Amino acid sequence: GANKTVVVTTILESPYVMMKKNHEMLEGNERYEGYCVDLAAEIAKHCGFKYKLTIVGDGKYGARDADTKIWNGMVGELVYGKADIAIAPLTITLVREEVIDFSKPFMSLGISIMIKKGTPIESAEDLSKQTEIAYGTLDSGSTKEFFRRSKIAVFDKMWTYMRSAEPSVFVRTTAEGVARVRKSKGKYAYLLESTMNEYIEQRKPCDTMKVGGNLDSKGYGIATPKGSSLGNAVNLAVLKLSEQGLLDKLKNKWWYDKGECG
Amino acid sequence: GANKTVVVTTILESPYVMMKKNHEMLEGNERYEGYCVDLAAEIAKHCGFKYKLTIVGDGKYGARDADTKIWNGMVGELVYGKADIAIAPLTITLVREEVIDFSKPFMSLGISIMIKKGTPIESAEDLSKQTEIAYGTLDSGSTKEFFRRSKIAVFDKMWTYMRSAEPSVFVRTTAEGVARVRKSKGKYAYLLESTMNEYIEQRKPCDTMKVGGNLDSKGYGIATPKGSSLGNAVNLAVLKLSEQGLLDKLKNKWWYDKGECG
Ligand SMILES: Cc1cc2c(cc1S(=O)(=O)N1CCN(C)CC1)S(=O)(=O)N[C@@H](C1CCCC1)C2
Ligand SMILES: Cc1cc2c(cc1S(=O)(=O)N1CCN(C)CC1)S(=O)(=O)N[C@@H](C1CCCC1)C2
Ligand SMILES: N[C@@H](CCC(=O)O)C(=O)O
Ligand SMILES: N[C@@H](CCC(=O)O)C(=O)O
Repeated sequence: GANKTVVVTTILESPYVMMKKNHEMLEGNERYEGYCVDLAAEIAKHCGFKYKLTIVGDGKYGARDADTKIWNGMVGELVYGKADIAIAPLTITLVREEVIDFSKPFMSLGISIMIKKGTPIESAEDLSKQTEIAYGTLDSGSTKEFFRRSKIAVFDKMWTYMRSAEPSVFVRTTAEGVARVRKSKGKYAYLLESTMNEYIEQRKPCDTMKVGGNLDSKGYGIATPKGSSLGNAVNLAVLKLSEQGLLDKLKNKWWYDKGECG
Repeated sequence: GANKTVVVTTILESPYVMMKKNHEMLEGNERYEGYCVDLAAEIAKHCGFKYKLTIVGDGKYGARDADTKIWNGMVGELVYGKADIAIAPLTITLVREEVIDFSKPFMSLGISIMIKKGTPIESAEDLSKQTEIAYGTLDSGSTKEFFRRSKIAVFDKMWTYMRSAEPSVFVRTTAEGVARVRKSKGKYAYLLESTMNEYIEQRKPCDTMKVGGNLDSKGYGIATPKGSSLGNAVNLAVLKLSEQGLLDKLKNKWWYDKGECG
């Protein structure tokens, strides 16, 4: 059958996909910039398809409801046929692999801690052993699910606190979490992926930092629906771009070449 | 059809697979220890198969001859039907993906520099700009192929020197390379994967070290022949073990918990 424009789901998450300053006078894919916008263009070229970037309707990564088994976020879009591919900082997880396919990873990450500078916290164990400083994670993402299922005493203890914390310690978007750290006088710390932590650490006002080692070792993959023709070509594209140096170049472009903190 | 014992190809490469001290009085899989021996046991359990570890006959990772298109090493064993799966520090590369399947990566690495302590070399550029200190790579592996195809001025310059260097700067095994660094009075440096470099840095006599940043960002994958039933189960096994913490535990076990250099 004839080639058709591929519907790409992605998420507004800096510096992966961001609105261009002048987006109001732009159309289509041209409205957007970032690592994943650059990566989509390269994947598309190698795979030989035309594509339309579409921001995920519900603004979520993807979680399955325990009772209903319904998926939301970008994972849901793939599962229910509203997108052909997800090119986003979407973490490869076993439960997600039940319902979608992931490419080999194009970027590594692990769960990490973001503090406001000066906060007397160096580690997850530190957080777990006190109550003065609140802490949380993003809703409907892999970090929250990590804590929910972890067996580890410290993380299990963190999860027991976070799940019942009031007011809620969970946030709707990464930017909300970062804003919360910045304005809570060191009484909130944020659990988020090292990639996003390390990005924000080099953004003005330069008042946050990453502390501790990463809690785990994971990757982002390009996701396609089960049985999609596209998966094979996508996986070869990722390997090619890795070997060409493109993944390294794009990481440096969007994290460090553009860093605002000296 | 009935389950059959799975023939696993692997390679004697420390600390992935090593002979046990008392191997002469042991049989079968019990002759061996290391990261990949531990990983094979876990993969097998999750995938529900019985297996036989078999050291690759020609002692090589895998390279394709330019003229004949024949494959050697573990890749060859999979290609020609002499093994069902490779569980080894086998690097995921696009050319290898032509003829075998790789799982998602279970360990990260990049090409790095090993020096004898005291050698006035901090980087690949350093090596490229002088002739007093010789340098090389392992034959029939991904590091040599990296230099052979690289476009980068420094690496292209390194490749031009290495390919014509006399006496040969290439080595038959990693241990030969390490031994060569140790006994060449700082006049040989060795290009090898960060994983193996970082292992040897914590081995007596503690006379080597890693210098510079990694030249690339790659991973090891479990490899199966094209069309193997096993690939799907293997990929889910890797994701499960990642999420359980097993990959982190085994890395720490074989690299750092056992370090000999304080
Ligand atoms: C540039 C890059 C390439 C690859 C990865 C991560 C990265 S990284 O952006 O996470 N990179 C930045 C520089 N170093 C910190 C290494 C990690 S990855 O480990 O997830 N996957 C690799 C290979 C792609 C096929 C599987 C392994 C490419
Ligand atoms: C423990 C570990 C787990 C995984 C990787 C690497 C590693 S690591 O041994 O290379 N690890 C050691 C500790 N840190 C240095 C992070 C890297 S990986 O990036 O190659 N692959 C991940 C996920 C497995 C599915 C794809 C991503 C698991
Ligand atoms: N990368 C995560 C979202 C961020 C997070 O959970 O910290 C995901 O795919 O769910
Ligand atoms: N891991 C490499 C071997 C070691 C090297 O080339 O440095 C491979 O699969 O070829």
